[PDB]
Amino acid sequence: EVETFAFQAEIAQLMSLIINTFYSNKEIFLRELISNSSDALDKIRYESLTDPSKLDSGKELHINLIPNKQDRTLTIVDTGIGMTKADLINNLGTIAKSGTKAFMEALQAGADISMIGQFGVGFYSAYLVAEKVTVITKHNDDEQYAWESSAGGSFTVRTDTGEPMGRGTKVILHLKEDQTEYLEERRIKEIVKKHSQFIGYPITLFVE
Amino acid sequence: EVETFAFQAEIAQLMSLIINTFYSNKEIFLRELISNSSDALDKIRYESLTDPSKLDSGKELHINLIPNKQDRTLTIVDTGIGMTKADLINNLGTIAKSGTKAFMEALQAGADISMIGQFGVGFYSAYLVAEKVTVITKHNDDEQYAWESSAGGSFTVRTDTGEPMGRGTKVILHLKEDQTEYLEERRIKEIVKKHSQFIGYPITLFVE
Ligand SMILES: COC(=O)c1c(C)n[nH]c1-c1ccco1
Ligand SMILES: COC(=O)c1c(C)n[nH]c1-c1ccco1
Ligand SMILES: CN(C)c1ncnc2nc[nH]c12
Ligand SMILES: CN(C)c1ncnc2nc[nH]c12
Repeated sequence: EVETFAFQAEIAQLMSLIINTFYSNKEIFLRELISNSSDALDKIRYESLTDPSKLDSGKELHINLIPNKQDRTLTIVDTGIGMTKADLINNLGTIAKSGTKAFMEALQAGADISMIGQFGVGFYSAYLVAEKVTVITKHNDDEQYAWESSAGGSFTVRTDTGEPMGRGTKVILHLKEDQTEYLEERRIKEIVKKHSQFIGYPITLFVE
Repeated sequence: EVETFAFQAEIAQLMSLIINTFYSNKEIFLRELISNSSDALDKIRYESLTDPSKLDSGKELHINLIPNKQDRTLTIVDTGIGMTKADLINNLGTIAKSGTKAFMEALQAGADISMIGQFGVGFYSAYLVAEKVTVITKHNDDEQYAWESSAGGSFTVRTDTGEPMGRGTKVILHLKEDQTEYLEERRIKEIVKKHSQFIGYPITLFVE
C-alpha cells in the first residue's frame, strides 16, 4: 500500500527553486549528501556509547557511492542512524520549514545555492541533478521504508520489501538525462577529493 | 567534592599542540563554539518533536555572547541539549580520540588549524585564546555540572551550585592576557558577521 503526502507549500517552493534556477555549480549536491550521511553516522556512533545494542543491526560505520549506468542512478549508501516513518512524514518536515525560510531570505540577500547546508536542507540539493529521488531507510526502532519524490508537490512513503539493509539510508538519485557525468568514476573521485576529503568514515566508490 | 581526571594522552597532545603552535588566525575559536552551540540547539529541537516535555526546562533556543572585562572572560551561553556527567567524563571523550588522530594526520599533511571543526574537536580551539576553560552545563536527564581545565593533562568535574541554568551550556573562556581584543564589542561583531552569519538561532551580543 502506497501513501501519498503533500509537501508543505514552503518545501515545494524550495524544491521548485532548486529545479528552476539557472545554477551551473551542481556538483555540490554530492558534498551535501555525503555530509548528511556523516551526520547520520556520528549520531548512531554517539548513541552506541550509552547503549551498545544499538549496533546489533550492524557494526560497520561507512559510506558507499554506487553508480549504475544501466539504471542511470547514483546511490549514496550509509549505515548511519536511519529514519523513522515519523521523520519521513512529520519531523523532517517541521525542521525543513524554518531552514527553507532562512535559506530563501539569504538567497534574496545575494547568498548562493551552494550554501544550502548551512540551513539544514542540503538533502534537497539532490534535485539539482536528479529528476527523481528514492530514499530507502531503516531505523532501529521502526521498519524499512521507501520514500520517493519527483517533486511536483508530492511524495510517497511505503513499507519497503526490497533487500533488507540492517540499519541506515540509501539515497537513490535518478539522474536527469543531461547529468550522467555523475555516473563517471573520474568525475565522482574529483568531486569527493575536492569537497569531502576529511569525512571521518571510509567512503568506497564502487566501480561498474 | 571535586573529581580530577586525566585526559587521554591523545587529547593532551592535541591540547598542547593548539597551545604551542604558532598560529595567528585565532579568531576561528568563536565560529567553532557558536557552531557547537548550534548543533546542541538542533539536537534539543529535534528531540522535542517526539517528546514535547523535553522543553519543560525552557522553550527559548538561543545563543548569548557575554564579555566581562573585570573578570576577563568571554562566555558562550546556549540553551541546547546540555551535557551529562557521562558525556563529560567518558563519551566526549571516546569520540574526541578518533577526531584528534585524524586531525593530527591532516596537519602533518598540510591541513590547517582552522579546519579543526571537520574532525569534531572544535571545542578544543578555545585554548587558542583561553588559559582556562570552565564549562557549566545542564542536561534534562542529569544534574548541573562544572567542568574545568587549564590543560596540563587534567580536568575536573564537580556538581555545580551556581545559578541554576534550566538546560544548556555555558563555555567560560578565561582569556590569555594578550587576547583581550575578544572582549571588545566591535571585534566580536566583526567575527560573528564574518564566520557565523547564517546560524539558525538568535545570537545576542551582551554589552558591558
Ligand atoms: C535522506 O532524506 C532526507 O534527508 C529527507 C527526506 C526523505 N525527507 N525530508 C528530508 C530532509 C529535509 C531536510 C533535511 O532532510
Ligand atoms: C562544551 O564542552 C565540550 O565540547 C567538551 C568537554 C567539556 N569535554 N570534551 C568536550 C569535547 C571534545 C570534543 C568535542 O567536545
Ligand atoms: C535527515 N537526514 C539528512 C538523514 N537522516 C538519517 N540518515 C541519513 N543519511 C543521509 N541523510 C540522512
Ligand atoms: C559536545 N559539545 C560540543 C556540546 N554539547 C552540548 N552542548 C554544547 N553547547 C556547546 N557545545 C556543546
